[PDB]
Amino acid sequence: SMSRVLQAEELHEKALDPFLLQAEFFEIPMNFVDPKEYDIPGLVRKNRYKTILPNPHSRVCLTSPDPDDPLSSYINANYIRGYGGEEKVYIATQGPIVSTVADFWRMVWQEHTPIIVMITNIEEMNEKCTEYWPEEQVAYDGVEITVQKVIHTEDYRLRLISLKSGTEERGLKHYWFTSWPDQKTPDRAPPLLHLVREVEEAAQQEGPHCAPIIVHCSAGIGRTGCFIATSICCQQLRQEGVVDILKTTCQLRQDRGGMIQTCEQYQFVHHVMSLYEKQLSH
Repeated sequence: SMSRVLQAEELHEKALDPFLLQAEFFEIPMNFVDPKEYDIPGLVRKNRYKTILPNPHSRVCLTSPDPDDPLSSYINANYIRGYGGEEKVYIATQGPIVSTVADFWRMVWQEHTPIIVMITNIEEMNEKCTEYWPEEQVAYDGVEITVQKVIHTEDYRLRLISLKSGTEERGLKHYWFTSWPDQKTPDRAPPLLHLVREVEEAAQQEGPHCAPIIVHCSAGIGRTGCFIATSICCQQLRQEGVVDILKTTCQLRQDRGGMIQTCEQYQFVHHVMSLYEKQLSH
């Protein structure tokens, strides 16, 4: 809808102009949905935040266990377009609560999701996100989840997970990013960039027609939108030699209201992209 193409020199200077950044950010509509789109008894138990709801045109619908029941088919999640408008590249969702853990795994299974990206600090667990993976092994709703290995790196922990239901078995990579900064300054950008690059490479290893990548922290809009926006813009930078963070933010919000929730998040994405542009200039 809106658009501000940035070439390299404008990108680095823009990252350093908080006044222009807030002027631009606070012109972008949030595109939140009216809670009356979802007048469904008991729905509020499936939502972590009662006012942050999935926009109806792009929402994910669970067809298990009862497609004919709007409560059991509801999950707070939206399909997100990727670079170039590609459909269903990501799913942005809230961090599961106790009552929607099983719903989350049903979504993973139904969508064939190969990658989950979680952006929740250790100090924030079981407040901003229920721990929804086992130590070893659990089953929800006929899907056996088994954590086959844990790889601790500086910026994140990667869990290789097996999913079995009946005579089917699938792999899953769970990236748990633990380096989200309270201070969104440039010296905190690199970990997020490496996380983006690592996931791009993992996604490419899945081959053609990759299934949706799930991204969440808590509400599925703020940090989630930052991760997705950076991923989209890294591709745009490599392919077009420019970034359009404003357009990308608008695209995100068209898919899920509220993506990139604060001005400090928006400036952070500019810092990350400024960093990447420099790297790419060797």
